[PDB]
Amino acid sequence: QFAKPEDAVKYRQSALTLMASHFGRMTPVVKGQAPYDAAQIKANVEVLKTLSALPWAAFGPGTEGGDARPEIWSDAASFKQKQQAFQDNIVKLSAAADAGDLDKLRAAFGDVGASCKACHDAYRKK
Amino acid sequence: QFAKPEDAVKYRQSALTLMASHFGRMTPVVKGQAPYDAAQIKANVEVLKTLSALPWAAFGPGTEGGDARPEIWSDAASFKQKQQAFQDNIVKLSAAADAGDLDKLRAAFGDVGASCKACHDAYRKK
Ligand code: HEC
Ligand code: HEC
Repeated sequence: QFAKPEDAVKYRQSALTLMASHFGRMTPVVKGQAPYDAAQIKANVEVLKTLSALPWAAFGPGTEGGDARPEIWSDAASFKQKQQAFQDNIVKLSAAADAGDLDKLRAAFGDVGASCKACHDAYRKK
Repeated sequence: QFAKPEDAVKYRQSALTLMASHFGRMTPVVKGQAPYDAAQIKANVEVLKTLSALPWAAFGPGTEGGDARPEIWSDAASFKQKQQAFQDNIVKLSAAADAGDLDKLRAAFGDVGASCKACHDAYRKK
Protein backbone atom coordinates (compact mmCIF):
# COMPACT_ATOMS: atom_id res chain seq x y z
CA GLN A 1 0.00 0.00 0.00
CA PHE A 2 3.03 2.34 -0.09
CA ALA A 3 3.96 4.34 -3.15
CA LYS A 4 7.59 4.94 -2.00
CA PRO A 5 9.76 3.52 0.79
CA GLU A 6 9.25 6.75 2.72
CA ASP A 7 5.54 6.03 2.91
CA ALA A 8 6.22 2.63 4.55
CA VAL A 9 8.64 4.32 6.97
CA LYS A 10 6.04 6.92 7.91
CA TYR A 11 3.40 4.21 8.39
CA ARG A 12 5.53 1.99 10.61
CA GLN A 13 6.79 4.92 12.70
CA SER A 14 3.17 6.02 13.20
CA ALA A 15 2.06 2.50 14.13
CA LEU A 16 4.95 2.10 16.58
CA THR A 17 4.17 5.52 18.14
CA LEU A 18 0.60 4.45 18.73
CA MET A 19 1.87 1.15 20.43
CA ALA A 20 4.10 2.95 22.56
CA SER A 21 1.24 5.09 23.74
CA HIS A 22 -1.24 2.26 24.30
CA PHE A 23 1.50 0.24 26.11
CA GLY A 24 3.08 2.98 28.04
CA ARG A 25 -0.15 4.57 29.25
CA MET A 26 -0.66 1.45 31.42
CA THR A 27 2.58 1.96 33.32
CA PRO A 28 0.97 3.90 36.18
CA VAL A 29 -1.73 1.23 36.50
CA VAL A 30 0.69 -1.67 36.70
CA LYS A 31 2.68 0.29 39.28
CA GLY A 32 -0.40 1.07 41.34
CA GLN A 33 0.04 4.86 40.91
CA ALA A 34 -3.26 4.98 39.01
CA PRO A 35 -6.36 2.89 39.78
CA TYR A 36 -7.07 -0.44 38.08
CA ASP A 37 -10.32 -0.68 36.24
CA ALA A 38 -10.54 -4.04 34.58
CA ALA A 39 -12.91 -2.98 31.79
CA GLN A 40 -10.87 -0.01 30.81
CA ILE A 41 -7.66 -2.03 30.65
CA LYS A 42 -9.36 -4.85 28.74
CA ALA A 43 -10.46 -2.32 26.11
CA ASN A 44 -7.00 -0.69 25.95
CA VAL A 45 -5.27 -4.01 25.51
CA GLU A 46 -7.57 -4.94 22.67
CA VAL A 47 -6.54 -1.69 20.91
CA LEU A 48 -2.91 -2.55 21.62
CA LYS A 49 -3.45 -6.06 20.16
CA THR A 50 -4.75 -4.57 16.90
CA LEU A 51 -1.95 -2.01 16.74
CA SER A 52 0.74 -4.58 17.58
CA ALA A 53 -0.04 -6.50 14.38
CA LEU A 54 0.42 -3.47 12.11
CA PRO A 55 4.06 -2.34 11.90
CA TRP A 56 5.57 -5.50 10.43
CA ALA A 57 3.94 -5.37 6.95
CA ALA A 58 5.52 -1.90 6.56
CA PHE A 59 9.03 -3.43 6.66
CA GLY A 60 8.47 -5.03 3.23
CA PRO A 61 11.33 -5.69 0.88
CA GLY A 62 13.18 -2.51 -0.17
CA THR A 63 11.68 -0.24 2.64
CA GLU A 64 15.04 0.47 4.24
CA GLY A 65 14.96 3.77 5.89
CA GLY A 66 14.19 5.53 9.13
CA ASP A 67 15.86 4.06 12.19
CA ALA A 68 15.42 0.49 10.91
CA ARG A 69 18.65 -1.55 10.75
CA PRO A 70 19.59 -2.99 7.75
CA GLU A 71 19.59 -6.72 9.25
CA ILE A 72 15.77 -6.64 9.29
CA TRP A 73 15.93 -7.57 5.62
CA SER A 74 19.06 -9.72 5.41
CA ASP A 75 17.86 -11.87 8.31
CA ALA A 76 14.03 -11.99 7.48
CA ALA A 77 13.34 -15.29 9.38
CA SER A 78 14.95 -13.85 12.55
CA PHE A 79 13.03 -10.57 12.28
CA LYS A 80 9.81 -12.56 11.81
CA GLN A 81 10.54 -14.60 14.94
CA LYS A 82 11.04 -11.43 16.95
CA GLN A 83 7.76 -9.81 15.84
CA GLN A 84 5.85 -13.10 16.27
CA ALA A 85 7.31 -13.63 19.71
CA PHE A 86 6.35 -10.02 20.60
CA GLN A 87 2.80 -10.60 19.39
CA ASP A 88 2.72 -13.86 21.43
CA ASN A 89 3.75 -11.81 24.51
CA ILE A 90 0.78 -9.44 23.61
CA VAL A 91 -1.54 -12.49 23.63
CA LYS A 92 -0.37 -13.14 27.26
CA LEU A 93 -1.22 -9.54 28.13
CA SER A 94 -4.67 -9.88 26.48
CA ALA A 95 -5.37 -13.04 28.47
CA ALA A 96 -4.41 -11.25 31.70
CA ALA A 97 -6.55 -8.19 30.84
CA ASP A 98 -9.50 -10.34 29.75
CA ALA A 99 -9.30 -12.17 33.08
CA GLY A 100 -9.22 -8.95 35.14
CA ASP A 101 -6.11 -10.24 36.93
CA LEU A 102 -3.79 -7.34 37.92
CA ASP A 103 -0.92 -9.71 39.05
CA LYS A 104 -1.08 -11.48 35.69
CA LEU A 105 -1.29 -8.10 33.96
CA ARG A 106 1.87 -6.86 35.78
CA ALA A 107 3.83 -9.94 34.79
CA ALA A 108 2.67 -9.90 31.21
CA PHE A 109 3.40 -6.17 30.92
CA GLY A 110 6.98 -6.74 31.95
CA ASP A 111 7.35 -9.56 29.42
CA VAL A 112 5.96 -7.37 26.64
CA GLY A 113 8.32 -4.57 27.52
CA ALA A 114 11.30 -6.94 27.43
CA SER A 115 10.20 -8.11 23.99
CA CYS A 116 10.09 -4.50 22.68
CA LYS A 117 13.62 -4.03 23.92
CA ALA A 118 14.86 -7.38 22.50
CA CYS A 119 13.83 -6.26 19.05
CA HIS A 120 15.27 -2.76 19.45
CA ASP A 121 18.62 -4.15 20.55
CA ALA A 122 18.93 -6.15 17.32
CA TYR A 123 17.06 -4.06 14.79
CA ARG A 124 16.67 -0.36 15.75
CA LYS A 125 19.50 2.12 15.07
CA LYS A 126 21.23 3.99 17.93
CA GLN B 1 -2.08 9.63 28.50
CA PHE B 2 -0.06 12.60 27.17
CA ALA B 3 2.59 14.34 29.22
CA LYS B 4 2.57 17.53 27.05
CA PRO B 5 0.29 18.85 24.29
CA GLU B 6 2.95 17.87 21.76
CA ASP B 7 2.51 14.23 22.74
CA ALA B 8 -1.24 14.41 21.96
CA VAL B 9 -0.43 16.10 18.64
CA LYS B 10 2.04 13.37 17.73
CA TYR B 11 -0.48 10.67 18.70
CA ARG B 12 -3.36 12.09 16.69
CA GLN B 13 -1.19 12.77 13.64
CA SER B 14 0.04 9.16 13.81
CA ALA B 15 -3.49 7.81 14.19
CA LEU B 16 -4.75 9.92 11.28
CA THR B 17 -1.80 8.78 9.11
CA LEU B 18 -2.69 5.17 9.78
CA MET B 19 -6.40 5.90 8.77
CA ALA B 20 -5.41 7.48 5.73
CA SER B 21 -3.42 4.44 4.79
CA HIS B 22 -6.08 1.87 5.68
CA PHE B 23 -8.71 4.00 3.84
CA GLY B 24 -6.71 5.02 0.90
CA ARG B 25 -5.23 1.60 0.18
CA MET B 26 -8.75 0.49 -0.85
CA THR B 27 -9.02 3.09 -3.59
CA PRO B 28 -7.75 0.79 -6.35
CA VAL B 29 -10.18 -1.92 -5.22
CA VAL B 30 -13.23 0.32 -5.25
CA LYS B 31 -12.17 1.56 -8.68
CA GLY B 32 -11.70 -1.96 -10.02
CA GLN B 33 -7.97 -1.38 -10.75
CA ALA B 34 -7.09 -4.04 -8.18
CA PRO B 35 -9.06 -7.25 -7.52
CA TYR B 36 -11.76 -7.50 -4.86
CA ASP B 37 -11.24 -10.14 -2.24
CA ALA B 38 -14.03 -9.94 0.26
CA ALA B 39 -12.09 -11.45 3.18
CA GLN B 40 -9.15 -9.19 2.75
CA ILE B 41 -11.32 -6.07 2.62
CA LYS B 42 -13.39 -7.22 5.60
CA ALA B 43 -10.19 -7.54 7.63
CA ASN B 44 -8.86 -4.15 6.44
CA VAL B 45 -12.09 -2.40 7.30
CA GLU B 46 -12.06 -3.85 10.78
CA VAL B 47 -8.57 -2.35 11.27
CA LEU B 48 -9.88 0.94 9.90
CA LYS B 49 -12.83 0.79 12.35
CA THR B 50 -10.45 0.43 15.31
CA LEU B 51 -8.17 3.20 14.04
CA SER B 52 -11.09 5.54 13.26
CA ALA B 53 -12.05 5.63 16.94
CA LEU B 54 -8.59 6.72 18.11
CA PRO B 55 -7.74 10.29 17.05
CA TRP B 56 -10.52 12.11 18.89
CA ALA B 57 -9.37 11.49 22.50
CA ALA B 58 -6.06 13.15 21.51
CA PHE B 59 -7.84 16.48 20.93
CA GLY B 60 -8.45 16.85 24.68
CA PRO B 61 -8.72 20.24 26.30
CA GLY B 62 -5.55 22.34 25.94
CA THR B 63 -3.96 20.16 23.10
CA GLU B 64 -3.96 22.97 20.55
CA GLY B 65 -1.21 22.47 18.15
CA GLY B 66 -0.29 20.87 14.87
CA ASP B 67 -2.64 21.63 12.00
CA ALA B 68 -5.70 21.52 14.27
CA ARG B 69 -7.89 24.65 14.13
CA PRO B 70 -8.58 26.35 17.07
CA GLU B 71 -12.56 25.91 16.68
CA ILE B 72 -12.18 22.23 17.62
CA TRP B 73 -12.13 23.37 21.23
CA SER B 74 -14.41 26.42 21.20
CA ASP B 75 -17.13 24.45 19.40
CA ALA B 76 -16.71 20.98 21.19
CA ALA B 77 -20.32 19.77 20.50
CA SER B 78 -19.89 20.48 16.76
CA PHE B 79 -16.50 18.73 16.62
CA LYS B 80 -18.03 15.74 18.43
CA GLN B 81 -20.86 15.58 15.89
CA LYS B 82 -18.38 15.54 13.03
CA GLN B 83 -16.25 12.70 14.47
CA GLN B 84 -19.37 10.72 15.46
CA ALA B 85 -20.89 11.18 12.03
CA PHE B 86 -17.57 10.06 10.48
CA GLN B 87 -17.53 6.96 12.67
CA ASP B 88 -21.18 6.30 11.69
CA ASN B 89 -20.09 6.47 8.01
CA ILE B 90 -17.33 3.88 8.97
CA VAL B 91 -20.08 1.62 10.39
CA LYS B 92 -21.74 1.75 6.89
CA LEU B 93 -18.43 0.73 5.33
CA SER B 94 -18.04 -2.14 7.84
CA ALA B 95 -21.54 -3.38 7.04
CA ALA B 96 -20.73 -3.33 3.31
CA ALA B 97 -17.39 -5.12 3.83
CA ASP B 98 -18.93 -7.69 6.18
CA ALA B 99 -21.57 -8.41 3.54
CA GLY B 100 -19.01 -8.87 0.74
CA ASP B 101 -20.97 -6.37 -1.37
CA LEU B 102 -18.63 -4.37 -3.68
CA ASP B 103 -21.44 -1.94 -4.83
CA LYS B 104 -22.26 -1.20 -1.19
CA LEU B 105 -18.54 -0.90 -0.45
CA ARG B 106 -18.09 1.66 -3.30
CA ALA B 107 -20.96 3.78 -2.05
CA ALA B 108 -19.90 3.63 1.56
CA PHE B 109 -16.29 4.46 0.64
CA GLY B 110 -17.40 7.62 -1.09
CA ASP B 111 -19.49 8.63 1.92
CA VAL B 112 -16.55 8.07 4.26
CA GLY B 113 -14.28 10.13 2.08
CA ALA B 114 -16.79 13.00 2.03
CA SER B 115 -16.92 12.86 5.83
CA CYS B 116 -13.10 13.15 6.09
CA LYS B 117 -13.27 16.21 3.90
CA ALA B 118 -16.23 17.75 5.80
CA CYS B 119 -14.17 17.71 8.97
CA HIS B 120 -11.03 19.03 7.27
CA ASP B 121 -12.92 21.94 5.76
CA ALA B 122 -14.04 23.09 9.22
CA TYR B 123 -11.22 22.00 11.48
CA ARG B 124 -7.88 21.40 9.69
CA LYS B 125 -5.55 24.33 8.91
CA LYS B 126 -4.63 25.24 5.31
C1 HEC C 1 10.77 -5.62 16.25
C2 HEC C 1 10.11 -6.98 16.10
C3 HEC C 1 10.14 -4.58 17.14
C4 HEC C 1 9.30 -4.75 18.23
C5 HEC C 1 8.74 -6.01 18.81
C6 HEC C 1 9.03 -3.42 18.71
N1 HEC C 1 9.71 -2.49 17.98
FE1 HEC C 1 9.80 -0.47 18.36
N2 HEC C 1 10.84 -0.21 16.62
C7 HEC C 1 11.33 -1.17 15.83
C8 HEC C 1 12.10 -0.64 14.73
C9 HEC C 1 12.82 -1.42 13.70
C10 HEC C 1 11.95 0.75 14.82
C11 HEC C 1 12.45 1.78 13.82
C12 HEC C 1 11.38 2.03 12.74
C13 HEC C 1 11.87 3.00 11.67
O1 HEC C 1 11.81 2.67 10.48
O2 HEC C 1 12.32 4.10 12.06
C14 HEC C 1 11.17 0.98 16.02
C15 HEC C 1 10.76 2.24 16.46
C16 HEC C 1 9.98 2.49 17.59
C17 HEC C 1 9.57 3.81 18.00
C18 HEC C 1 9.80 5.11 17.30
C19 HEC C 1 8.71 5.35 16.22
C20 HEC C 1 8.88 6.70 15.59
O3 HEC C 1 8.04 7.58 15.87
O4 HEC C 1 9.78 6.90 14.74
C21 HEC C 1 8.83 3.66 19.17
C22 HEC C 1 8.16 4.67 19.98
C23 HEC C 1 8.84 2.21 19.40
N3 HEC C 1 9.53 1.54 18.46
C24 HEC C 1 8.18 1.65 20.54
C25 HEC C 1 8.05 0.24 20.75
C26 HEC C 1 7.33 -0.31 21.88
C27 HEC C 1 6.78 0.40 23.03
C28 HEC C 1 7.31 -1.72 21.64
C29 HEC C 1 6.66 -2.79 22.41
C30 HEC C 1 5.36 -2.48 23.09
C31 HEC C 1 8.02 -1.89 20.40
N4 HEC C 1 8.47 -0.71 19.92
C32 HEC C 1 8.25 -3.17 19.83
C33 HEC C 1 11.19 -2.58 16.00
C34 HEC C 1 10.34 -3.19 16.99
C1 HEC D 1 -12.58 15.53 12.18
C2 HEC D 1 -13.79 14.92 12.86
C3 HEC D 1 -11.76 14.70 11.23
C4 HEC D 1 -12.13 13.59 10.49
C5 HEC D 1 -13.45 12.88 10.43
C6 HEC D 1 -10.95 13.22 9.75
N1 HEC D 1 -9.93 14.08 10.00
FE1 HEC D 1 -8.09 14.08 9.07
N2 HEC D 1 -7.47 15.56 10.35
C7 HEC D 1 -8.23 16.23 11.21
C8 HEC D 1 -7.50 17.28 11.89
C9 HEC D 1 -8.04 18.24 12.87
C10 HEC D 1 -6.18 17.12 11.47
C11 HEC D 1 -4.97 17.88 11.99
C12 HEC D 1 -4.36 17.15 13.20
C13 HEC D 1 -3.19 17.92 13.80
O1 HEC D 1 -3.19 18.18 15.01
O2 HEC D 1 -2.27 18.26 13.02
C14 HEC D 1 -6.20 16.04 10.50
C15 HEC D 1 -5.07 15.55 9.86
C16 HEC D 1 -5.05 14.49 8.94
C17 HEC D 1 -3.86 14.00 8.31
C18 HEC D 1 -2.44 14.42 8.54
C19 HEC D 1 -1.85 13.67 9.76
C20 HEC D 1 -0.39 14.02 9.94
O3 HEC D 1 0.45 13.14 9.65
O4 HEC D 1 -0.05 15.11 10.43
C21 HEC D 1 -4.24 12.97 7.46
C22 HEC D 1 -3.42 12.11 6.60
C23 HEC D 1 -5.69 12.90 7.63
N3 HEC D 1 -6.15 13.81 8.51
C24 HEC D 1 -6.47 11.95 6.90
C25 HEC D 1 -7.88 11.75 7.12
C26 HEC D 1 -8.64 10.75 6.41
C27 HEC D 1 -8.21 9.92 5.29
C28 HEC D 1 -9.93 10.78 7.02
C29 HEC D 1 -11.11 9.94 6.76
C30 HEC D 1 -10.88 8.50 6.38
C31 HEC D 1 -9.84 11.79 8.03
N4 HEC D 1 -8.61 12.37 8.04
C32 HEC D 1 -10.93 12.16 8.84
C33 HEC D 1 -9.62 16.04 11.47
C34 HEC D 1 -10.40 14.95 10.95
